[PDB]
Amino acid sequence: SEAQARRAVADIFNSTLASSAIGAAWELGALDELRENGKLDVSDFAVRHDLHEPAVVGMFTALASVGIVRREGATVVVGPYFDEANHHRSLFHWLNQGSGELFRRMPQVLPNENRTGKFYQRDAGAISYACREISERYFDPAFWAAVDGLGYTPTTVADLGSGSGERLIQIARRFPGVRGLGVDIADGAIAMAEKEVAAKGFGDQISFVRGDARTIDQVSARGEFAEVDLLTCFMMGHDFWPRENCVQTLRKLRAAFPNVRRFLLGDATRTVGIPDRELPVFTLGFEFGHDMMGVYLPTLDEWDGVFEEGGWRCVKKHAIDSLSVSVVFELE
Amino acid sequence: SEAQARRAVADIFNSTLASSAIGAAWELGALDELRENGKLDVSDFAVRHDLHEPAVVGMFTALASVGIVRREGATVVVGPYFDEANHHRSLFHWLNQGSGELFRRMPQVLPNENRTGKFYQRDAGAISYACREISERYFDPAFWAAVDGLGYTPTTVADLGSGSGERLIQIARRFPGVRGLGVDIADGAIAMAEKEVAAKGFGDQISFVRGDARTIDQVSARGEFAEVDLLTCFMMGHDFWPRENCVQTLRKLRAAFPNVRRFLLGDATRTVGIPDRELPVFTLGFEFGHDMMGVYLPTLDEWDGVFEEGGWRCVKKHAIDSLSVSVVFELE
Ligand SMILES: O=C(O)C(=O)Cc1ccc(O)cc1
Ligand SMILES: O=C(O)C(=O)Cc1ccc(O)cc1
Ligand SMILES: O=C(O)[C@H](O)Cc1ccc(O)cc1
Ligand SMILES: O=C(O)[C@H](O)Cc1ccc(O)cc1
Ligand SMILES: [Ca+2]
Ligand SMILES: [Ca+2]
Ligand SMILES: [Ca+2]
Ligand SMILES: [Ca+2]
Ligand SMILES: [Ca+2]
Ligand SMILES: [Ca+2]
Ligand SMILES: [Ca+2]
Ligand SMILES: [Ca+2]
Ligand SMILES: [Ca+2]
Ligand SMILES: [Fe+3]
Ligand SMILES: [Fe+3]
Repeated sequence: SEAQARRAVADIFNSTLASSAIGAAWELGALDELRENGKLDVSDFAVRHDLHEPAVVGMFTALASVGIVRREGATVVVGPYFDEANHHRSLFHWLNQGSGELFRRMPQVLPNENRTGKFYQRDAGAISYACREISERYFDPAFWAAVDGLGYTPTTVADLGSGSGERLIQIARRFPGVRGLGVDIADGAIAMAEKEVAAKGFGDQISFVRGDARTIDQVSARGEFAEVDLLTCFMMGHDFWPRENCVQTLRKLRAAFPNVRRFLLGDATRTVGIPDRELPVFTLGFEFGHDMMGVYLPTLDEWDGVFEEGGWRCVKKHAIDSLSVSVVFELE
Repeated sequence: SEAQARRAVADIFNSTLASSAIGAAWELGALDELRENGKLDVSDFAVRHDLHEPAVVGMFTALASVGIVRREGATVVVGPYFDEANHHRSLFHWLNQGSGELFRRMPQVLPNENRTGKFYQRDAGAISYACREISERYFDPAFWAAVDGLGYTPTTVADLGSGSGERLIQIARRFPGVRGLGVDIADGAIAMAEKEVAAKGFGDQISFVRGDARTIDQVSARGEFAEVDLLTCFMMGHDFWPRENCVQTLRKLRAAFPNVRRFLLGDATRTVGIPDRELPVFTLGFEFGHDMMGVYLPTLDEWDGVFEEGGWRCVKKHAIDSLSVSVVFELE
């Protein structure tokens, strides 16, 4: 009936603002406060954080509009969907705060004659803020299970796409005096990681180099690569694709890190045959987004069928619970 | 249950993409082809509009993910929620294509520390694009009803926030002997109005001037102002507020258009006391967006209470269906 349609459309409209508020509420500290305390006071929160209170009221209202919170007086309370939304909060951030400009510009991005040069913008800073927690909450457990079953003690580890440095820091903690090499394409990340490494006492163990897995052989730290016996690479596998570029990069990595014994490669992958009305969280946004950026996403099976050609043998594999279909390969 | 919360949060995620896809689908022709024919061929559609098909498949998938269309092989077919979504497409467009940058930047915008200068940004062309259908779809019935019941035939009409100039062209169509007079703030919104009026052939009838109602005493082509016997102002009244400013701006219009007989004033207002889970479409976005923008938004009762002090007398009032709580006042 028409009343059902009004309601469902209104919900779509309001989910939009709830969606954008989920990641905002996270960044601003609201969700955390709500998880500990079950309850908060809007004004008191606004004063403490020094936020424009009429906008704060809207934020929670947006969240309340779809049952993530409940409002009673000037009090906001966790609602029936608080845990699900909060569990997945960094995905909403990725979607909105990170990638909001891409989806906004849909009528501009879809036309073929616009799809040349740099044809879309995203907030690089926002993306790395969400990708941090995305790595931690979704990929880490499997990353550690892979490390748990290496069958040897690494002496030198390289991490492709090292971001903030935290993965190499945790590795140094696991294996006290291991050396670390982080490869990152971004100068901001490098400086940040050098600072954070230094901050935690590892300046002497962990160093960073500017670069891309895809041109890893042109990198001037190349002579340090012979020492590396563990290789890691999370959340950028798909950017090695198309398939023939992937084969090339994998071979380049094989040759440049000849003494690597295990290479842990983690990423999300493209799903097949999920029906339109049962699509889980993230999946459509991840997939639709990369199609909008004209970036191909392999499936699990496509990864499976590229390793040997790329010069690697896959010896273990771990599914992620649950971020579309995501996986950690162990290669050798 | 845990399964229900999973499904709900996924729908909130997917509704974000669907929401954005509604305004995109409209701008790109898909909603119109769908409403005409009930179905379309995604490949043909992609070909006809020269669009990147995989991203087009993404848009229709977003829209299907929440019941707006159904995908059937290569065909997209209207869904149960289509009539309602299509009806409000310009509201979704406003939220996303128009105002997406505001809501995206929620964590940068809410902190008082960053609320100086030009601290948010929206897509002015996208906004005016939607606002043309908002006007025509939600305000026109009332607007023409008001005009049908004036008790006089206007000789010269002044439209504040003339936008495209389309309001004035219709007036001209209706009253061939009439003198149009657009007053917009944008020197280049004038331009595409002037050349467009001209291009359709109303150039001796409708002329245009830069100006802002709020500072209407300071305008530089007042030649025609004493001749204006009908004044219109749509979708911008709330910009006159807070109250004292509104009193002043109303007085200033009174003194500047001293032979105006009726002043038609149309706007959306702030609702009161609607339960968080029964919010209808648009309301939260209008209200939350303006709070985020630092823009005062009056209730129906606040408007009611201000006109006499503003030097006007409210003789008629029209409810709109249903753009939240929207109204058209007739003042003399
Ligand atoms: O932003 C992009 O292009 C990404 O691909 C980020 C990404 C990669 C893998 C994930 O599991 C989640 C996010
Ligand atoms: O974008 C804004 O600030 C608006 O105020 C637009 C607007 C104003 C009134 C309406 O009834 C619908 C949209
Ligand atoms: O083909 C695959 O399944 C993966 O690429 C990695 C893999 C392959 C074979 C195994 O026995 C375990 C893991
Ligand atoms: O006070 C109001 O409701 C409005 O200002 C307009 C109005 C006021 C009195 C009337 O008799 C009819 C309309
Ligand atoms: Ca409290
Ligand atoms: Ca509950
Ligand atoms: Ca951006
Ligand atoms: Ca396989
Ligand atoms: Ca067809
Ligand atoms: Ca913008
Ligand atoms: Ca006439
Ligand atoms: Ca006052
Ligand atoms: Ca409704
Ligand atoms: Fe990517
Ligand atoms: Fe406004």
